[PDB]
Amino acid sequence: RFLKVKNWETDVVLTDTLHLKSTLETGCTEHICMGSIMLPVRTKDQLFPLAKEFLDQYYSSIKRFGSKAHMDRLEEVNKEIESTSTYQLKDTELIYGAKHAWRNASRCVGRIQWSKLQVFDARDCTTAHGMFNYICNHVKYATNKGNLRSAITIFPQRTDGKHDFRVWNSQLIRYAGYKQPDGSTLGDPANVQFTEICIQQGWKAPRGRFDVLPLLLQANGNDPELFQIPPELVLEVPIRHPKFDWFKDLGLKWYGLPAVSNMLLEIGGLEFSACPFSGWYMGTEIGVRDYCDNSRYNILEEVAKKMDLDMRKTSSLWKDQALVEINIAVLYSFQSDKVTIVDHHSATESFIKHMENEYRCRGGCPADWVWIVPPMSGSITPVFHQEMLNYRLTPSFEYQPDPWNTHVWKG
Amino acid sequence: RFLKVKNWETDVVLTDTLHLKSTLETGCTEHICMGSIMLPTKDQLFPLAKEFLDQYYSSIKRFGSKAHMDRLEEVNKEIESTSTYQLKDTELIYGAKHAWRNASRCVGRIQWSKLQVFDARDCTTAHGMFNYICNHVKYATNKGNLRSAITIFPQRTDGKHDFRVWNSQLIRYAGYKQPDGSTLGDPANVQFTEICIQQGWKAPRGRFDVLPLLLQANGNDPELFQIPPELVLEVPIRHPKFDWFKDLGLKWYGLPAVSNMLLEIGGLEFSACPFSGWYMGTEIGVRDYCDNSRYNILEEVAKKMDLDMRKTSSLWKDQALVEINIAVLYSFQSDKVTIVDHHSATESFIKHMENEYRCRGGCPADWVWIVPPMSGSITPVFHQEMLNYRLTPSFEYQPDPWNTHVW
Ligand code: HEM
Ligand code: HEM
Ligand SMILES: CNCCN(C)c1cncc(CCc2cc(C)cc(N)n2)c1
Ligand SMILES: CNCCN(C)c1cncc(CCc2cc(C)cc(N)n2)c1
Ligand SMILES: C[C@H](O)[C@H](O)[C@H]1CNc2nc(N)[nH]c(=O)c2N1
Ligand SMILES: C[C@H](O)[C@H](O)[C@H]1CNc2nc(N)[nH]c(=O)c2N1
Ligand SMILES: [Zn+2]
Repeated sequence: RFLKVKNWETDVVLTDTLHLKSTLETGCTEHICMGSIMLPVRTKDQLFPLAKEFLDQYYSSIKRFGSKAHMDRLEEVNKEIESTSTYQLKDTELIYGAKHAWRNASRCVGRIQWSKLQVFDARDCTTAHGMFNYICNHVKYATNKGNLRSAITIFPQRTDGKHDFRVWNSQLIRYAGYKQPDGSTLGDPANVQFTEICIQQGWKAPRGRFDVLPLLLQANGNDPELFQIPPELVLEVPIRHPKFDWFKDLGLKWYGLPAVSNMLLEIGGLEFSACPFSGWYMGTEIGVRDYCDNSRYNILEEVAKKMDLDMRKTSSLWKDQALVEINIAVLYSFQSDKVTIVDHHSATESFIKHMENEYRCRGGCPADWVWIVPPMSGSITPVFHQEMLNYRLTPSFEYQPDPWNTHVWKG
Repeated sequence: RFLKVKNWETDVVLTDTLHLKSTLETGCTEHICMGSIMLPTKDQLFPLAKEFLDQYYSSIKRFGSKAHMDRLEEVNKEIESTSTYQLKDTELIYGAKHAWRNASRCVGRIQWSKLQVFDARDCTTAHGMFNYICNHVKYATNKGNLRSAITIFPQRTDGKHDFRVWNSQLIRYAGYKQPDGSTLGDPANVQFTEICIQQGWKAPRGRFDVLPLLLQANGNDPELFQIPPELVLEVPIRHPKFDWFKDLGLKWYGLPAVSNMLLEIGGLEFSACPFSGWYMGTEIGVRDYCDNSRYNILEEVAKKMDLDMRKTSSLWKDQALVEINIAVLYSFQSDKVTIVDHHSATESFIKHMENEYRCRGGCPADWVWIVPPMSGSITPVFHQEMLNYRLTPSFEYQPDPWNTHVW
């Protein structure tokens, strides 16, 4: 079966075959499209075909499909599953596996980078204190004094589901939020619940607008423990604007390192429930989403005020004007301080070249248009006009439940 | 079976039941989502009519009444003999409004019940079609106070006597390839203009030449008519601060009118059903003016504003975009031509959604089309989960007639 996608700006048409290897479910049916929906303990029986699918893919990628080494490896894994209910990945397989989960991550606009990923193997870790040290090391390697390097740290896989490793933070670096008695929020409103958990557990909150949260780390299904990332490892950028000198007096800054810590990495049927990964920011993530979402720092009004835009009617497009100035400021600031950042034009241009390449060498590139198109200036980026196919390839990153909802407290 | 949609800005969660009446297909499956793809008998007709009449009699609180049963009987009788049926005026009007109500790609559906329906089912020739359409254009234009309207020509019969308006919209600008290598006018319309010239049109060869109408009546070869110039309201584009903006010499038409869709009601197919509303500002300012395949004006504007165009990260494209959009809205508003900005329309749509969840049990919506083409996440629609599904009565894409027509 062949599927075509067209670009409506260039009329270029691509043909997808890779979707034939798709496995998990989309949420959609012939009667309903769920394309804008944010969120839609294996038996041995289910595991060996998953392991086999993975190993065939890995051995083909190294041009050793059907070799003695491939066959011996299938037999070795088969015997390990029947006798222990699970198996262990070789380091090479873990590396291939993590890079491909990135390659396959349909909501990721950054994928032109996928083969340049530093994989830190933390499967010998046994305590939360051990997790902290691996994470500190990840953060310092990835930050690299502003010359950011993509990386992932991989903690031990799930066993019976009662011994999970998990990073309770959604991202390694985030600012606290504090709900005041009058209903106003201090800091980042989206992190109030999690800030409360950290406080309950003993965090002494500075209670300012940009307090870096502590890590809360669970090893081997034990209760999580709190650690402060050393301030000196947390690189931050004060936000200023190249023409507007009052911009700095807004008191804004943001952290350099975007790091996701709440997703589950599936490789060959194994589940890596703690697998923090980091890259570098696209400017719109901070300047549009973190700063201007009504539920986040929500600074549009203040900025428009300072610009003396006409704010009596939306049709003056004052929000749009302020939005652009904030985003200019974020890119300017990061560039000035020599911290890696990409703009949304550059990033979406790179993505389209990446996509085209994948279609030629791979037969496809699953992509989620809803997530790929940036949240400002949509149609002046080339991905807006690009038809995309969304499907699920493994290896993959998946959502999992928040651990505070499911953890069994030992006390 | 029952599905939840969440708004991620407000936490409001709604429950959709209306999707269980979804009839036609999405193009998606459990293995693949095609959400971003632009274009995914007597026996067959009676169940479609029944489906429709049931919903109609339900809507006027007479379901299972005698007049309901009697109408069902009459239409069945009529299809059994004639292989088709006629809608009553009341049914036609309900049907047209509901096709708008069900239009998943339309952000302006808060207005759905306020649609003026012009019944042109008595029309027999192309000259008649022209007269009806001029009347629609004049009515809808209303000196700049725009009013929603549809005009409905005769339904498909054996499919060899289709009425069609070959034009995609009632009002569009010509495009012309130049020897110079470039394109004059609207580059999207080069092929259709050629058809018009091939059919006799004396082309002016300017940048904003309104195309003539090519009307096919009763499966006949299409004929050419020029909309009266004094009925095609246009707006010159200027900017409230940049005095140079007017020197780009831009204008656009006030009347957005789709003319290439098919209207399906109770299994009947209306292949010519031009409809019109009013513009949302981004449509012109973002798409018509700034698409690379369209008038593609960003570079010229940027230069006039003296921005640093050396690097993408100065956001010069973004800055020029916003000003072009501010100019569109100010120009329409100063001339007193109805226009809506993307903030206002999207707030309206979210109110409409809530209304439809509360009163109908849902609202089919295509997020990819609903979220505006600039400033997405500063509008409330961006944060709203939506389910897309196909209800009837509906507006559908149909093949372009130059591909289908046998001359
Ligand atoms: C190197 C530079 C990178 C850039 C510029 C980048 C860009 C992005 C952006 C802008 C998003 C959307 C974020 C949001 O709206 O919250 C995203 C999503 C994501 N990317 Fe990346 N990416 C990069 C690296 C990575 C790396 C290293 C990984 C994993 C190894 C990764 C995996 C993902 C995943 C899984 C998502 C989906 C997150 C979710 O569902 O919340 N990306 N990418
Ligand atoms: C009254 C003001 C109206 C507003 C502000 C409005 C707004 C919009 C907008 C912005 C689009 C997107 C167009 C594009 O990107 O090409 C759209 C699409 C559409 N609207 Fe409306 N609408 C209006 C009236 C109507 C009316 C009167 C009807 C039918 C009687 C209608 C049916 C549709 C349909 C079927 C589409 C999809 C067309 C396609 O696939 O190209 N709308 N609406
Ligand atoms: C729920 N999703 C939004 C999460 N969010 C507010 C957030 C906070 N802090 C950091 C990120 C990073 C998301 C991300 C991850 C990666 C690997 C790269 C990239 N450019 N951005 C996201
Ligand atoms: C080719 N895709 C459609 C965009 N396009 C080139 C176009 C040109 N001219 C007019 C329209 C009208 C779209 C429209 C229709 C209606 C009823 C209301 C509205 N606000 N916009 C569209
Ligand atoms: C590929 C993609 O579907 C295409 O560019 C769409 C995206 N969203 C859109 N949204 C609207 N309102 N109008 C459009 O023409 C498009 N084009
Ligand atoms: C409801 C909708 O799916 C939601 O607001 C999405 C839209 N697109 C997105 N795109 C990105 N990149 N990140 C997001 O958080 C979202 N949120
Ligand atoms: Zn879908």
